[PDB]
Amino acid sequence: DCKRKVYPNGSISDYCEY
Repeated sequence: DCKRKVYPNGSISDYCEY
């Protein structure tokens, strides 16, 4: 139950909060 966070730079972050 996680969702990749999209940044304004145009890249995605591979870190989800548990």
